[PDB]
Amino acid sequence: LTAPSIKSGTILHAWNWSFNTLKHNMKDIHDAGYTAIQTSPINQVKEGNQGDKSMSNWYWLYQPTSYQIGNRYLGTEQEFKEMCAAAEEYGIKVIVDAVINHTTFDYAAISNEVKSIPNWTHGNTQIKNWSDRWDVTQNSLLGLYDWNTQNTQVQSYLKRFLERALNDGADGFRFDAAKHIELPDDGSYGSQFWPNITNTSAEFQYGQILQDSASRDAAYANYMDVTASNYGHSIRSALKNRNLGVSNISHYASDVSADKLVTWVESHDTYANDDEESTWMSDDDIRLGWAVIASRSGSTPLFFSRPEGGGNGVRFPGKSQIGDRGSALFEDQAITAVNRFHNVMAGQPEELSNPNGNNQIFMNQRGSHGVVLANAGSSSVSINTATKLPDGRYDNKAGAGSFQVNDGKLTGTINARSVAVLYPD
Ligand SMILES: OC[C@H]1O[C@H](O[C@H]2[C@H](O)[C@@H](O)[C@@H](O[C@H]3[C@H](O)[C@@H](O)[C@@H](O[C@H]4[C@H](O)[C@@H](O)[C@@H](O[C@H]5[C@H](O)[C@@H](O)[C@H](O)O[C@@H]5CO)O[C@@H]4CO)O[C@@H]3CO)O[C@@H]2CO)[C@H](O)[C@@H](O)[C@@H]1O
Ligand SMILES: [Ca+2]
Ligand SMILES: [Ca+2]
Ligand SMILES: [Ca+2]
Repeated sequence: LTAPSIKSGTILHAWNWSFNTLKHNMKDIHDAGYTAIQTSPINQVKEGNQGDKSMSNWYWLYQPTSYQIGNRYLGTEQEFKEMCAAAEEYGIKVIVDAVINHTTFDYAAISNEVKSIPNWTHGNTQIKNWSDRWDVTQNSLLGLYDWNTQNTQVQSYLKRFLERALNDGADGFRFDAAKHIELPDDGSYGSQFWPNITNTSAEFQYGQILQDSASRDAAYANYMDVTASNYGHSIRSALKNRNLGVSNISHYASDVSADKLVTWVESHDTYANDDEESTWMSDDDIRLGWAVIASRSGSTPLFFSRPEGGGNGVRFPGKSQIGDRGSALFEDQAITAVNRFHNVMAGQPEELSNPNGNNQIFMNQRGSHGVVLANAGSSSVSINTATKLPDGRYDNKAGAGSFQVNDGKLTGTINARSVAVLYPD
């Protein structure tokens, strides 16, 4: 229900949830078995399109104007502080999405607070060659003004913001566009930006480093955890073909070890961006996806709270607005069961397989303690596989059903499009 550390638990991405909504849905998030929560950017941003709350305006939260805490979309610093305290009341940790690689693109909106720092930016010359580290780190991403991360004065300014969040109650960070901030060994233009701003009391901290050739996943891993963006793609592909074949969904598609990895089925971008890369999915595809990644060992899964009514190609249904609580899926019986499972199996090794050679059925056996089954198939299946679980009756915790282990053999009917969580007590 609550792991001994942010790293051993499941993180709920409260995408666009205001500080007050969060505060109010704390008992629920605790009940659902999450150890940490990830908020949207908590700082002062360029509140575009006249500050309108339509979900389609979500992107304005990634265009900072000053690094003061509080904004119209999510709320005020006091509210943030109050929410961190409400979280702590149930042992929940708070993770802050820190957009520290850039500010807004609208130069006139940038605060004096920012403009006062001598030589604070690199400019807004759009990145051209993505295979070039110099271009990727030293130039403008989307025309968003690029902070001059080599400037110790900007480092200090940005770091005091992190410090302030931690002191407000926060416990960790998700470094937005962390791939666009050079490392020490990043050639002639490296810097001590990471060793510096990473040196805080933050329990857990990881960066969004979308994978490619100039992303250096294994290098950033030496400072913070990294995002397995490719793996997420493998998962979505699997769910797409309804083929949960272990050969493909077992390699994290990265050269970083899973204990320095943050995983997901989809991110706020794949869903919310105009590409609609993962919007196609439905709650059912997400349940099976979660079962697959949140049953793994060592990797920290991040659950994405989609807009009330989103899915099936529909991004912004217009049933909620920025600040409103997301869909109820975050606390579904099947999701909750896997979170609990994920927590209790901490430390346990894993072994993946496909019962009876059926690639539509995913089985994850954590030691001789638990078993997670995911049937992506459109029909029900009766299984009969070996098991390290003791003999006895096991009721499906993720939903309805019972399985019987007998003479080291698992048997039962996993319902179509269903997840099954199996373990004692
Ligand atoms: O006015 C400038 C700009 O404003 C808007 O742009 C929006 C984006 O549309 C929103 O997506 C958002 O962007 C955020 C993301 O939400 C945030 O998660 C993160 O994502 C970045 C990555 O960090 C960055 O690396 C890059 O990903 C690349 C990979 O690097 C590359 O390997 C792979 O091949 O391709 C991906 C995608 O190109 O880009 C993503 C975002 O797509 O950081 C960004 C920046 O904060 O917010 C911005 C700004 O509000 C308008 O939509 C846009 O048209 C306009 O140019
Ligand atoms: Ca940069
Ligand atoms: Ca805290
Ligand atoms: Ca659509």
